[PDB]
Order: sequence, then C-alpha cells, then structure tokens
Amino acid sequence: TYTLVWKVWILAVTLYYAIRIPLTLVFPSLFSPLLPLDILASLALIADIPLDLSRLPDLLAALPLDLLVFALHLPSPLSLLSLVRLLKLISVQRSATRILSYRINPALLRLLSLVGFILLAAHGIACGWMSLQPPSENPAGTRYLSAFYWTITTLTTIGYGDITPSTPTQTVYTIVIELLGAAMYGLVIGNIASLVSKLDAAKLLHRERVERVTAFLSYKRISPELQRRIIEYFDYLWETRRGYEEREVLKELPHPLRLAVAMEIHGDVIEKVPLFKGAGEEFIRDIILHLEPVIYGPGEYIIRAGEMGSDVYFINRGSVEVLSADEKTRYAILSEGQFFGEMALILRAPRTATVRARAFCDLYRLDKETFDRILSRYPEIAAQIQELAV
Amino acid sequence: TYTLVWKVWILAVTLYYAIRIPLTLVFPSLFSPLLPLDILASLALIADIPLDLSRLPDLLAALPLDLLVFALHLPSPLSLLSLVRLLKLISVQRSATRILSYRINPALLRLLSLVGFILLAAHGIACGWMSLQPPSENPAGTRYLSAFYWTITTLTTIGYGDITPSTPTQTVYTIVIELLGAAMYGLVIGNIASLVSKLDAAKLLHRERVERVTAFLSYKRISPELQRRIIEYFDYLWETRRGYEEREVLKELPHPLRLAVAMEIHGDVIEKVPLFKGAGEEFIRDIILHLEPVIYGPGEYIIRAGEMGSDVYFINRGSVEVLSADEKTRYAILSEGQFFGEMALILRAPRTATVRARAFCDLYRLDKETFDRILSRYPEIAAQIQELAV
Amino acid sequence: TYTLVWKVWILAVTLYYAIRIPLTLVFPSLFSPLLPLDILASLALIADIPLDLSRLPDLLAALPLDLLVFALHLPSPLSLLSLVRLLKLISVQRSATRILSYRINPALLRLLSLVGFILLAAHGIACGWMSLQPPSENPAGTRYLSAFYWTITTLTTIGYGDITPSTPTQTVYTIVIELLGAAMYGLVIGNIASLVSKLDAAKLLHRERVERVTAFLSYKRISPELQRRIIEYFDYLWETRRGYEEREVLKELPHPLRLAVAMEIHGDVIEKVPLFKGAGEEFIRDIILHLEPVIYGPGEYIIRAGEMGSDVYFINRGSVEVLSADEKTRYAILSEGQFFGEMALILRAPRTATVRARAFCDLYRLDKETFDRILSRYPEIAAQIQELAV
Amino acid sequence: TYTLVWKVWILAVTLYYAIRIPLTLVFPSLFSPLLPLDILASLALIADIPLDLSRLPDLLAALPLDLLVFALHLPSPLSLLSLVRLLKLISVQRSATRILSYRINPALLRLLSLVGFILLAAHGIACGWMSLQPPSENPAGTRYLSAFYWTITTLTTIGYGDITPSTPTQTVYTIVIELLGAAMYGLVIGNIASLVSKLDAAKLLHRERVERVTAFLSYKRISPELQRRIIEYFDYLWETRRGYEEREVLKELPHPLRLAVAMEIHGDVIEKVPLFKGAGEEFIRDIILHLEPVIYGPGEYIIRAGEMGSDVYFINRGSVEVLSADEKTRYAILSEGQFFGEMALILRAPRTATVRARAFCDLYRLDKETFDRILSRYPEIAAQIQELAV
Ligand SMILES: Nc1ncnc2c1ncn2[C@@H]1O[C@@H]2COP(=O)(O)O[C@H]2[C@H]1O
Ligand SMILES: Nc1ncnc2c1ncn2[C@@H]1O[C@@H]2COP(=O)(O)O[C@H]2[C@H]1O
Ligand SMILES: Nc1ncnc2c1ncn2[C@@H]1O[C@@H]2COP(=O)(O)O[C@H]2[C@H]1O
Ligand SMILES: Nc1ncnc2c1ncn2[C@@H]1O[C@@H]2COP(=O)(O)O[C@H]2[C@H]1O
Repeated sequence: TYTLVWKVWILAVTLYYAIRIPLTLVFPSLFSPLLPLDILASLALIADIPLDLSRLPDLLAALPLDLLVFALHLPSPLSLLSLVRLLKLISVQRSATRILSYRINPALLRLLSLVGFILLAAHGIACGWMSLQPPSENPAGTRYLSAFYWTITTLTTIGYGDITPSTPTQTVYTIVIELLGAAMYGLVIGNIASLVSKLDAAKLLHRERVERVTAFLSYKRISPELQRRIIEYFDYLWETRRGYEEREVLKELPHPLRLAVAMEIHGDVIEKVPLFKGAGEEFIRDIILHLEPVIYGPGEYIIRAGEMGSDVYFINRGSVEVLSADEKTRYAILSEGQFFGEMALILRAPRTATVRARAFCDLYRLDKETFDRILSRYPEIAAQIQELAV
Repeated sequence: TYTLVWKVWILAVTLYYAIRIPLTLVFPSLFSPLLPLDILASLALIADIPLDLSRLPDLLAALPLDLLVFALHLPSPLSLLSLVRLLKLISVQRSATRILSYRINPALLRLLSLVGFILLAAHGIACGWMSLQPPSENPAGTRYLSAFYWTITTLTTIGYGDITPSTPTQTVYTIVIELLGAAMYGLVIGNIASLVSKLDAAKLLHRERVERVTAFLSYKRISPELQRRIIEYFDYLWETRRGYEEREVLKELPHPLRLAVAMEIHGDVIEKVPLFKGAGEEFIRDIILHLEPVIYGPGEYIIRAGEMGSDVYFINRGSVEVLSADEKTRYAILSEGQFFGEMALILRAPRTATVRARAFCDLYRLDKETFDRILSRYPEIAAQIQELAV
Repeated sequence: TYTLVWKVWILAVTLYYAIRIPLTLVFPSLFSPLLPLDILASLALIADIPLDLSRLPDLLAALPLDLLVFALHLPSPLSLLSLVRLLKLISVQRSATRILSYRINPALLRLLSLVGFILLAAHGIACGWMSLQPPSENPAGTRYLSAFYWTITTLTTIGYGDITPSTPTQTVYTIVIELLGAAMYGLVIGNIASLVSKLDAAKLLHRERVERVTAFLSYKRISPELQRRIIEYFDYLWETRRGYEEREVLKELPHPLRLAVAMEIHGDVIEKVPLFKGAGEEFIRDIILHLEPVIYGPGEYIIRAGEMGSDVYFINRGSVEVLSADEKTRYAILSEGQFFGEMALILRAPRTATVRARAFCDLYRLDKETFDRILSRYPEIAAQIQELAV
Repeated sequence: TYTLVWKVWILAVTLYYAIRIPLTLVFPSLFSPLLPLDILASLALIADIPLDLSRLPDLLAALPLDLLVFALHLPSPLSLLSLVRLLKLISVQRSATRILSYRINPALLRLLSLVGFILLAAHGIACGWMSLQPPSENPAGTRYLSAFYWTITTLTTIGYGDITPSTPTQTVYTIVIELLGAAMYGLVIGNIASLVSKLDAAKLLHRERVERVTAFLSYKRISPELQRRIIEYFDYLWETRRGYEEREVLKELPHPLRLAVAMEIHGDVIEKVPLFKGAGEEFIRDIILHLEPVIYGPGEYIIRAGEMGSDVYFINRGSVEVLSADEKTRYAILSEGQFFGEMALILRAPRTATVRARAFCDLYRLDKETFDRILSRYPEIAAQIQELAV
C-alpha cells in the first residue's frame, strides 16, 4: 500500500525522461528553466537502488550522467551518451510484468507495453529526424509536428510521400527507421493475432466436440430423433456449466479442497437421510467422495419398476417424478435435496416404482459395490443399518 | 418469432443513426425534410428499455438528446455530444453475439461485426475530414466521395498520397486516424489469421498422428509391407469416420444417452441370437454396453482353427468369410448383422473353423471374463444358457 | 490413370477462360482468329456433366453463354454476363482439394490456390481498369502493362501513387478494389501465419516438456549431476525416436496391427529362448503383447546381485554387460537379440550376478505376476516349464 | 572444437560471395584488385565436399564457375550464371538448423535466418535495379544508395513513390519484386506471430484452468470463503512450482530415473525412521516409489483425534503443528524432514492427537493397503516391524 506510490513515481520519472531528453537534446534553448524538477527527479532515480536492495540497467541509469553535458558543451557525435538512462524502461517493464500481470491478460499487458514503447520510440525518432535537418526559420511547434507526422507515416507502413529525404544521411536514417518500423509493425500484428486467437476457447472447444460427435453418429446411420436429443443435451450443458465435465474439473484440486467442496455441496442433503440421522462423521466423509454424477434428459428412464436395481440416487438440481408400474397412477413428485431409491442397499430386492425424469435432473448416483466396500470396515454403522433394515 | 423483428428493427435504426448523424452534423442544409422518420425512430429507440426490462449505454442512448441541437444552434466544439447514442452499436453487438452466435462460427461473426464497424468508422471519419476542410464551391457528392476515398486509402495502409493535409489541424487529424487505421488493420489481420488457423483441425490432427506413427515404425526397422498395410488402414479410417476413435468419442455422452446409442446401434443384432430369443431385457441391457469394437483389415486372421478361443464377435458393417482348418474348403460366408463365434462361451472348447476377413469388418468383440462376470448375477439366464449348451 | 488427364484438361480450359474472357471483353478487335480452339474448349466444358454423373456452378458454366455476344453486339452494362462460367474455378478448387490434397500439406495447397486466385483476380482487375479509362492513342501492350502494374501496386498495399484516378467512377473502382486487395492481403497473411505456426510441432513439444521437467526439478533442489543425466537422456530420446513415447504411440493401432508389429519386432528374439524351443504359438502370442519397454542410461543398475528379483529382460537395441557381486570380475558381455535374467520365473530365488548397462539399452521387461497369470491357463506349457526348471 | 571454426569460415565465405558477386557483376571496374582473397575463398569452397564426405547444391557451388567470366567477356543475358554458387546459403541454413538449433528457440533461429536472407536479397535486388538503369554521370556510392533505399521502400510495403519506373522493363522488374516483397513480408509477419503465440504457455494454461474451475464453482453456488481459499491455493501453486502437478510431471521419466529422483528427494527422510534404522535396502526402494503427494492449505485438518486413521505422513517442505483432542494444549511442533502419524500401520488403532497445518505443507502420504501389499512379501522386515510394534 506504500510501495505502489513509489512504483508509480518511478514509472512517471522514467516516462518524463523519455519525453524530455531527446527534446532538450535537439533544442539547446531548453533546460534553462527546468532545473529543480529535473534535480528532484534525478534524486528520486538515484534513490532507487538502496530501496530495491540484473542490476546493470539500474547501475547505468542511476548515476547523474546528465546535468553535466547540457552546459558543458561537447560535439554532437559524442553527445548521444545522454540516453543511457533510457534503459530504465526495460526495468520498468520487468517490474510491471510482475506487480500487476495477473489482474489482466498477460498478452494484453504485453500489447499495451509495446504500444507505449511505440509512442516513445516515435517521439524519439521524430526528434532525431528534426535534429538531422537543414536549418531554417520556422516555429519549433510546426517543425516538431511535421517530424512526428512523418515518423508516424513511416512507422505505420503507409508512406504518403509528401515529404522525402534529400541528403544521403537523411536517406540512411529513413532506411534504418524503415526497417525498425516494419519490425515493430510485425510485432504489433503478431501480438494482436495471438490475443485474438487465445480469446475464444470454451465456445470453440465445445463446438468442436459437438461437431465431432454429431459427425460420428451421422456416420453410424443413427435416428434423427436421438441426434436432436443429444444436440439439445449438449446445448443445455453449454448453457448451464459452459460445457465442462464434472469429474474432469474436480480433479485439479487436492484431496482436502475436494473434500471441502463435496461437503459444501451436500451440506443440504447429508442431514436429510431418514435411514441415518447422522450418528457418525467418518462414514459420511467416506461416502460423500464416492458419489458419481450423471445427467438425465427429459423423458429418460432412471429406474424401471421390474428391474433388479442396486443404486441409490441423490437429487441435486433438477426435479423428478415417480410413476407406478403401469405409468398411469402417479405416486409422488420430488425436487432438489430430497433423494429416492433407498430400498436398494439394505437388501437385494427388485424395484417397486418406475421413476421418470421431467426436466434435466443433475442428480448424483451411488452404486452398491463401493457402498458395501466402504461400509464393511465400519461395524457399528453396519449394525445401525441392518437394525433399521428389518 | 415475434422478437426477431424487433431486434432487426433496432439494428436497422442504430445503423441508420450511424449513417445519418455525422452526415447531417457536417451538413446544416439537411434534416429539414427528415422529421417524421427520425421522430418515429427516436420513439422506437426510447421504447427499448421497457421491453428489455449493463444499462448504461441504453440509458445514454435512449433519451432524445438529438432533435434539439439541430435547430437550437450552438458552436461546433460542444456540438460533438450528438454522437452519444452511437454507443447503441455496442449493445447491438452484445445482443447479436448471443441471439445467433451458434448458427455460424463465432470467429466469423466477430470478423463480420468488425468489418461493419470498419465501414461505419470509415464513413464517420470521412464526414469529419470533409467537415475539417477549407470552404470551397464544389458539389457535395464529389466532396464526400473524395473524403471517403482518402479515408479508405489511409485506413488500408496504402497511402497513394495524391491529396495531403496542409494545415496543422489536418495533420493532427491524419496522425490520429493513422494510428486508428493501423490498429484496426491489425485487428482484421489477427481475426483472419485466427479464423484460418482454426479451420482445418481433423485433417491436420490425423495427418500429424499418422506421420508420428510412420516415423516411429521407420525408426524400428519395420518391414515396408506392414508400413503399407498400416498406411492403408489409416487412410480407410480417415475416409470412413474422419479418423475418430470409437471409445474416445463415445465417452462425452452420459450413461443414458450412451445406452440409447448402443441400443439403436444393436437394434438389428440383439434379436438375431439363436441361443437366446430375448427372454429378458436386463441381460441384454447389461451385455450391450460391454462390447469392445475392433477393426480388422483385409486378409487378417480373426480366429484360427486350432487356437483356444474365448471371445464372440458381432459383425456390424463389413463382410467376413469362414474357412476350414486347411483353408481350402470354404464353409460359409457372412455379412453384417449375423454374428459368429458362439461356440466359445457355453463351454471351454477349442475353435473349429478358421475365420478370415475379406474387407474391412468394423466388427465388435465380446470377451469371456466380463460375460461371465455380468452373467453370474443372473441365475435364470444362466440356467437358460446351460440348458441349451448341452 | 485415365481421369487425371481429364482433370488437367478441365483445369487448363478453366484457366484459359479466366485469362481470355476479360481480355477479349475489353478488346473488341480480338476473338476474330480464336474461333476453333474456343469451340473445342466449349465442347470440352459442356462434355463435363455427363462424365461427372452442388451442380449449380456446373450448370451455370456448361452452357455456351459465350460465342453469341461477341458478334451479337449489346451495350457494355449488360455485357458483364460473359463471366458466369468463371465460377468453374470454385468447382476446380473443390475437386483439387480432394484429388491430391493428401500428397502435400492442406495449408500449403490452400495457400497455392489462393495465390493462383490472386493472380487471376489481378489480371481481371487490370483488364477492368484499362477498360474504364479515357480513350487514347497508345499501344495495347503498354496500356495493359500499366494497368497490371497499378493493380499489383494497389493489391499489395504499397501505393506508389505515380498514377491516380481522376474521374469519380475511377475513384469508386479504386475504393472497391482497395477493400478487395486489403481483404486478400489479410487472407494471405493469415494463411502464411497458420502454415508457419503449424510447421514445428515435435521439436517444440519436446522442448516444452523438457523445460517443464527441468524447472520442476530445479524447484526441488535436485543435484546438478542428476539434472545433467536427465538432460542427456532427453537429448538421446529426441535424437533417436524424436521424443515419442513407446506405449503412447503404440495405442492408435488396433489389436491385430499391434500384434503384427510386436511379432515383426520380436521375430529375432522369440526363437532364441533356451528354456523353450517354441512348442506352441498361442503362448508366444500371449506373452509378446505384455512386454513393458524401459530405457536404461549409461551406468544404471538393472539387476543387483543380492536383491530378490522377479523380472526377465529382453535386449532389443543396446548392449549390456554382466558383472559379479563384487564388480571386479566380469562374467560375460551381451548384445541385442540375446536376453538375460531367465533365472527369475521358474522359482522364487535371489539374483546371482549384478547387471550394469554400458550404453543406452532400449531393453524390454517382462514381470512375474502377469507371466504367471497368462501361463496358469496353459497347463502343457506349465509342465514343459517346470520339467526344465529342475 | 575444431569444426566450429570451419563452419564459421564457410558461413563467412558464403556471405562474402552473396555481398560481392552482384556488386562486381554490375560493376566491371571491380574485381581487379580482389584476386588473392577470392582465390583462397574459392579454394576453401572447393575443399568442402571432401571434408563433408543432398549433394546437389554443394556440387553446383563447389566448382570454380566464377573467375572465368569476369575477364572472359560475354553478353549480359547469359552472364547471370555467376549466381549458381549462391545456393550455398541453403546448405548453410540446413547445417545451422542442426549444429546450434537447440541453444535457442527454433522459431527465433528461423526468424533470424529469414532476416539475413531478407538483407541479402535486398542487396541483390538493389544491385539488379541499379544495373537495369539508363547510364548517367554520378558517383557509384549515391547510385547504390538510391537503389538500396528504393528496394527497402518496396520490400517493406511503404511505397514513398519519390522515384518511379519509366521504361517497361523497369516496370516489370518492379512488379516481380513487388510480389516478392509482399511474399517475404508475409513470411516475416507469420514468423513473428508464431513466435509471439508460442511464448506464454504456462502462465496462460494456469490462468485458463483456474478460470475454468472458478466458473464451475461459481455455477455450483459455492461459498465465497472457499472460493478465496481455492484461489489462494492456486496462486501459491503457481508462485511455487509454476502450476505443474507432481504426478503429471514425474511420468515422462522412465523407471530408473524416477527411482533416482525419489531417492535423491528422500535421502534426508529415509534415514530418520525411529521404527526402522534401515536394515534392508530393497524394502526402502519398494516403499519410496509409492508415496502419494498431497498439498494442505493453512488451517486444514490433516488428522483429527477421534477418527480411525490408517495413513502415515512424511513432511517434506512445510511446517505443521500437533494439537490435542480439545485443541487447547499444544503437544509439539514439527518441521521438514521429521515425519508423524507412525502409530497407524503397526496395529489397527484410532488416532490420538489432532494435527493441524499452519502454512502450506507439501507433505507426502503413504496409505495402509499398499504398505501391507508391499510388506507381505518381505517376512524378515515384517518380523522386525511387529517385534517393535509390541
Ligand atoms: N409413495 C412413495 N413416496 C415417495 N417415494 C416413493 C414412493 N413409492 C416409491 N418411491 C420411490 O420409488 C423407488 C422405486 O423403488 P426403490 O426400491 O428404488 O425405492 C423407491 C422409492 O425411492
Ligand atoms: N457351417 C457353418 N456355418 C456357419 N458358421 C460356421 C460353420 N462352421 C463354423 N462356423 C463358425 O466358425 C466358428 C469357428 O469356431 P467357433 O467355436 O468360434 O464357432 C464357429 C462358428 O461361429
Ligand atoms: N556366466 C554367465 N553367462 C551369461 N549370463 C550370465 C552368467 N551368469 C549370470 N548371468 C546372467 O546374470 C543374471 C543374474 O541373475 P539372474 O537370476 O537374473 O540370471 C542371470 C543371467 O541372466
Ligand atoms: N508428544 C508427541 N510428540 C510428537 N508427536 C506426537 C506426540 N503425540 C502425538 N504425536 C503425533 O500425533 C499423531 C496422532 O496420532 P497418530 O497415531 O497418527 O500418531 C501421532 C504422532 O505422530
């Protein structure tokens, strides 16, 4: 909460140097009134390494290499050493790609940093171009504006051609910044293409898998009604949970977090068991992790009155109805929370009523063999179960 | 069926505003005859929020901010507030990316929306450029056509340079729209690249996997004839089912849909069992989900007369022949639907005839151990089986 | 072998129409000597549908819509209907993306087709531009060359600007072909980007996985020597089999092809068993599919004299040495083909000699429990084994 | 160490030929003083095939096809055969993509090679353009600089248009190099886009999976506190091990390397067992590979005093505390290396103390059933265990 201000200030002073140094390098008339803010900015920059404490850009930028050759006059070719502290931008970018890189998309952050670098380099190239120019009597503002317009035209690969170089040195400068502008335009194109490509992931993956399964059944000469049912089920899955499988997403979590997730999910179902009031937490903790989720569409047969039957079902989201053997006299209707199929684990007996799903159910299924496997090691719970069984 | 007309009308009125508002902003001579259609369009726009009932663009666009400053004359710099309702395009795009985004490729929809935005922005920029221009005596049509040609030339990064800015404000406008045009050209390039990259998926994945396996066997000093056989098998798989594995595509479906798919597939094979007429549906439902699909090429040995043999085979698509032990006297020829290998489950006896595949078979195999496991729990079916066994 | 000539001829006649029709549309002086070749080409085109026998481009292109309005003079605006047969290119591309799409990369084929379409469209646009031009006394060759140069300059987004439109219709044509050229340049950029991205797959996947594992061990404070050993092993794997796992590539094949591959691999090892001369093919066929491949680096301990030991090893590629318990008196040296570790399955006895690997071995391991499981069902082979055991 | 100099020399001589041959082809005044270095370079090139010993570029480049037609004067159209040895660049690239392709990213190497080819082709095209030019009295340096500037302007799709072709042959040359420049700019764009897209992999994959799981729990109406806990756990995993699962990264290694990794990891834990001083290496080697890693967050319940308990835990990185049943009297605090939970394998007894994690633990868990399975086959270790059990 107290270092964010420092990081913002160091970014601001680096950006101010980037704007200022070439502008006062081309113009000797400047830097006369800009003494105190520059002095305090230089103090802020040199007061960076002790707070930070690889180190090379910081070492090469922290020393007051400026403020001497602005009045200590030297020829132009050796005067280019005033841009050594411009390497502060690299450290600023390396710090910004770690302090806030997770709030936004890293590709977006890289693109924004590249755009800022483009603007700074365009300003620097415009300053250099207007420096490397025959002298004339004209206002400074128009002279800088023309240079900026020309460097924007060159860097964007548009090439209006209204103004063209004349002397060979201008032509060489144009060639080198033409290669530079082409390279940076390529970088921007690549960044935008990558960001666009890595934008739609789930909506394309679900479409690809539904297309694959639709083509596969279309080969198998399947009936159109079943095709419509499967397409509707996939559309429902995409609309509900964005086409993510249950057990394929509840696997990255470790054991305790998965157990906590299951407990929070079934905290409204575990205490509504008529055959077990909750006399024991270890048994509930063991049985809660072995629930197998299944999805039943509208009109699907969950349990048929007449089959053997060995599985119990816990209703989680949808609503289900219970019908008779002849499917003409409805017995009862169930909803979320309350479960059914309890007369399948206490003895090996056939089912009694046919259960038909009205809408999408999102119910969880517990089998028989795993239940027996994880109940056989608890004798007290077993006694409490077969005392109520008969 | 009654809201699609409303959505089309709101898209039409938004597009009409986008075309109209800058054109009548630059031209004070217009808007004189265009009273009633504008009034009804404004009523249609303001009658959007009650039908809809985040809300910010709708609130900022629904109010009749226009129709007052068209005759209530104000200076140009503050007159730009007539484009507030142009934010309706964002809501239109957000509604279109949900009402019909699944009929076509989402990347294609995004590209088309971007192209429409490009055209609208080009028209707006042309109107602004012809507004920011020294006055002259010329027809309005040619003056607008020149501006549109110039903004198309700038936005496409071509830069003919026949017409160039003169005043500094024209140069600043050119610079800002040059950055804008470069950005949107980058967006279009990225969208096209992503759409092209995400076009060929199966034809490239199958090619990659066949190249991988071909290189792997080429390392292992494998015989060329087996290489040709495997290449032909992979080509057949790609031609038939687009190179999709059976069990790797019949796994996204849940249990009931998979059971229905299996039932629909084997609805012509389950009733053609000579050893079981169908006295029981639970047994058929249990055995239908455990069938293991295999593919046999031309000339492959399915069953050899002399081996032990424990598996039964159901023919699904291809045709197979039955040969004798000496492979000189053909016994019978089989086709789809009818199965063989039934004298392998009722007792532990060696095979009798050698079965050779003529063409690609696409037959399904059922093993012995799983069959015994899922038959041991049905005593009546077991009695009905070993009564016919001997 | 007889339809390839027909496909080449239909491609040639379509390309000839594409070159010819606009050129003789702009030039009324042509088509005078080009009667017979055009007549036979039209006969070849109209003789396409009976050989082929969706059908719409073929129907719209097969009829002799040309050869009437070349001398049956009509005004220019309605004369554009002579390009209806240019839709033959779509059918040609759809046929070419199936007749030879698997010899080369599909992305490369799409790029080449797009380049051909670019050239044809550039020629057509040049013809249209030189048609829409004020009349002048100049040679036809130079007039066509200037138009082609201009349309290449426009389509490549270069924009020299030496020649510019003057009349409004020329400006409209320039605008529409500018949008067209931008769109096709975007398509070419996207195709090239996709082809480059989908070029290096294995060399990048292996690099990514080795970087992942190197970083993971670098976190775990692992010794540098083990890091060097693992890096060398990964480099050896990439150099040898392009970084493809054995069991992860021998799984796409079905059961019979995998069995044939295993038989061809071990056709030099299965007959060199001193404890079993080969009295039975079913046992060999059963044991050949359960071999587990492992890789041992230089200096790794395969078997230590003193451990319990339950696995047998078959040498496939590398060479291994056998040392004594004290690792000072070498017993024997082995190479590919010949196996060792046979005194581990016939009784539960401890190992006798320490086996150390010299170079990379690529040997296959067979365990004890699976061997017993697949031998217990063969009593004769069991008797033949324990008769030689003692 | 002695062939790298030779490869550098062959690259240098090929690059020197690439720079030199067109420059002395356009200028007949050159090549007069450049006899001896050219002679030794030709000897070095012709002395390449014997050291190397497909061969076609080497054969076509090794022979001294130059040095004859530089003074043996022939007309220009047939003089283009002096560029046959320029195919040496293809062999140089093919050698460079194998000698050092693994030190850097292969995409980066391809991009750098393409950039070098761009520079060489630009120089060659500039030489050709200044050759195909009307004669004039001007310095050679300015004449070459203008040509280089023009070819850079053309190849970068900028098109200043200050200088334009006049004769038809210049226009044809401009057209062909315009297509060439567009193609190579597309190649550069594609390479940059691929390199950018294949740059951020782990930081994007972890973000995608955490977004997927966050959305999935957001659907399930999960409590915000558990969401915060899971988000913090995922952030910790990314900060610590870059979001790589343990068992999903310790699977590419084969059996011996994995065993060595486990031994090096537990070389500080295996010798700190109070119940077993280390009387046997086979038992330790067997039990070390079956450890199951788990991650426990701050405040998670590892062991509760009152549960049954069957697993032992080895602390690896984090620190854990031990509390009493009532969680008011702390018993002891543990750290890395030292383990706990030992009173769970020697008999079936309930736990005694509740263990709560303070910070992230990174501890490893060993279960009961696998321990019994891999201990039952060692009778001496079993006797040594149950002698200390009681
Ligand atoms: N009257 C009823 N009220 C509520 N649920 C019932 C009723 N009758 C049957 N069921 C449920 O329907 C199921 C059908 O047979 P089960 O043995 O699975 O257990 C049964 C109960 O779960
Ligand atoms: N005459 C026949 N007609 C049809 N099928 C046969 C005939 N003889 C053998 N078969 C099939 O060939 C198989 C070879 O041995 P099986 O025990 O697998 O069972 C046999 C039958 O499926
Ligand atoms: N003299 C020998 N020649 C060849 N191989 C041997 C010799 N002595 C031992 N071996 C091999 O070394 C192995 C060590 O113990 P095994 O029981 O695995 O079986 C042994 C043989 O495979
Ligand atoms: N006084 C103690 N000092 C260190 N560890 C203990 C102490 N008491 C209990 N523990 C640990 O806490 C565990 C709780 O029950 P366990 O049977 O898992 O084995 C116990 C020991 O690992």
